[PDB]
Amino acid sequence: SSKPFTLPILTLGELTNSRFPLPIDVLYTNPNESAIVQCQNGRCTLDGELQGTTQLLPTGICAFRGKVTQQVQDEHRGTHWNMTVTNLNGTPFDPTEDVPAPLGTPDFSGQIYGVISQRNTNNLPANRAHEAVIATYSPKFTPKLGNIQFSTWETQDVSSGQPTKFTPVGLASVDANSHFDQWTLPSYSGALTLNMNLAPSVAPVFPGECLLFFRSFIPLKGGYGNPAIDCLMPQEWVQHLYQESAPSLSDVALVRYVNPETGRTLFEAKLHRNGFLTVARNSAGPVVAPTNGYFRFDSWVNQFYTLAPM
Amino acid sequence: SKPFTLPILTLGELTNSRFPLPIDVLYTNPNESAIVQCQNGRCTLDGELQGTTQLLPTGICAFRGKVTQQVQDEHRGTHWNMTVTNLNGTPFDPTEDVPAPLGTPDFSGQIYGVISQRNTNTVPGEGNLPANRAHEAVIATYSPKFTPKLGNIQFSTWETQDVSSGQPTKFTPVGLASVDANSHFDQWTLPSYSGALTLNMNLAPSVAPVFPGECLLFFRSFIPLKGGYGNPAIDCLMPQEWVQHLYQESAPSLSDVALVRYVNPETGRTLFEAKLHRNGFLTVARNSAGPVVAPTNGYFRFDSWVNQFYTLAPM
Ligand SMILES: CC(=O)N[C@@H]1[C@@H](O[C@@H]2O[C@@H](C)[C@@H](O)[C@@H](O)[C@@H]2O)[C@H](O[C@@H]2O[C@H](CO)[C@H](O)[C@H](O)[C@H]2O[C@@H]2O[C@@H](C)[C@@H](O)[C@@H](O)[C@@H]2O)[C@@H](CO)O[C@H]1O
Repeated sequence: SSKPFTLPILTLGELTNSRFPLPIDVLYTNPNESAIVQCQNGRCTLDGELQGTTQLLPTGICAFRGKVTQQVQDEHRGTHWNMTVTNLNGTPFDPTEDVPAPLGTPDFSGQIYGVISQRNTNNLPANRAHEAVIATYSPKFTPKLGNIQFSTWETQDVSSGQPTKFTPVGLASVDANSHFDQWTLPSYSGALTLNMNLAPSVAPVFPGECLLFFRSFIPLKGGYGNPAIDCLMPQEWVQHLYQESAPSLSDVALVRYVNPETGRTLFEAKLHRNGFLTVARNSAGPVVAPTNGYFRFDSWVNQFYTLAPM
Repeated sequence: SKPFTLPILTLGELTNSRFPLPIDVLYTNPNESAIVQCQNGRCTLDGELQGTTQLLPTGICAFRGKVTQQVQDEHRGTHWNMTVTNLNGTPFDPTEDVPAPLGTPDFSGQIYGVISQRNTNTVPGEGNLPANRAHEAVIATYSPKFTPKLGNIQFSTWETQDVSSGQPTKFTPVGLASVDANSHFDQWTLPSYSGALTLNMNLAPSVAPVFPGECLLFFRSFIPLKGGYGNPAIDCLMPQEWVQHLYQESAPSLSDVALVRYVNPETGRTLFEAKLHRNGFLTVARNSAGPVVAPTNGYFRFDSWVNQFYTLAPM
């Protein structure tokens, strides 16, 4: 009688990343990854429980809302601005809630590039927008405490006490001094303080298995690089699972990547209860798969199930 | 027949299908004089995408292509021509029965965003990696150089030189550059997709109330501005999550009009009712313009199929 588990019917070209507002470009593996994988956006259990900083809006991923309170010039170039942040729905962020940070807060170390825009509260309001960068590794990045900093090239035209939106676009840099690491969590309350209420880390537990990611290439403001952001599940999956809230019948679901044309299965994967995929693959890099393919739920299995090798 | 359904999403869990914005408020404007015929956020109740509608929230008002060259334009700023492909990177075939590449903007205005590039060619000394650049950009969709159905559009930058010819280019929309009279913002005026003096084709049809006392109901989002005075909004017929849901489900439509109730989960009560029409739009019995003041925690629930003779309870 339990509601059957399902995934949406969506090709890679119909999916978007749950960790940054980007389309999914390729499926991807990296077996030799030395880092602990514990991202906080795109986290949802198979029975529909959102975790980490995950919320449902594609427009909310790596977004901030708040007001500017302080202008501090950089030593050499640019200007820093303190921003008090609210929840994305505009209500005050309550730091006593059991979340790591306001929902949508970025979940990686780096310099995030985007646009800060403002519409004044006070017969038509005045507006302004400028390019902006948020350094999530900065000691001033303390979203769990209700405050962050962003920097601009613009030196003066940011207003205080006025509603402010950050729309993310890409990364500002991937140079050594910009500290881009997609698997390093920001310190949500500042450097000396432990992050709290985190979605759990994910890993394969069967020899020969590795994580399977939905990879998107992220725009760069300048420099050399081909940076990517890998998510455990696309945003449409998070949205689907939340809607469905189907009971999980074991800790591991078997899914098949199918070509609808031929009806052929290209490979199978384990979809784990906590909301991530593993496959039996001994290499790194993109999965080369037809454009019409998608994952279909097959059955519930267990941690001891042996995946057909890719 | 598979039962028709809507997703269970509060207003605060929905996004606009015509620009990448959250839904802020439900909205009516009974005395609107324009024909309402937007092309994004168009989907029948049985799951048929229409106009330039596609499924990705990242694809709405996005472009992908390659800059060809810097071009002269009499208007202020530095101007660049870019060819445009489909969003998936394949060549746009002007013989397909669509008005323009899916995701193309469906309104007249100066769309503000960011152009970014990642070069095709890589440098061995740079670890075999490509050079990149990004800058703010504006696309005037009313320009005679806005010809997405012909595979080319033009954008302007404040930046004067640092845009590279022949390199992969992405436009990420952010808001509008201006809503002054001279910036020709009109959310119900379609661009001329093939340029000045040409007829648009393959359009999703116009929408309108039929029953006396009814008006369209919109999902409204406020859109950021680069500068100037204004509080511009973009109104969609259905949010992007509804397009995505109807597409997935493709439930047969059992009449031309479905009855839906806007419900408060906490109270459990119906705040108002609306008609959800087969072509994918809502009407209500309301004789005022402005926001519908209700909890963002409320949502639409499918009640039953009705017909063109059914009278809505007044809001
Ligand atoms: C500092 C930062 O946040 N990112 C920098 C890049 O500098 C930023 O992006 C540039 C495109 C400019 O807008 C710059 O003002 C901005 O701070 C930096 O790019 C170079 O920046 C210098 C000036 O500092 C020049 O503008 C230079 O042209 C930029 O080079 C870019 O990348 C090249 C590889 C080429 O693709 C050029 O066409 C680009 O303009 C990069 C490289 O030093 O480093 C980031 O950290």
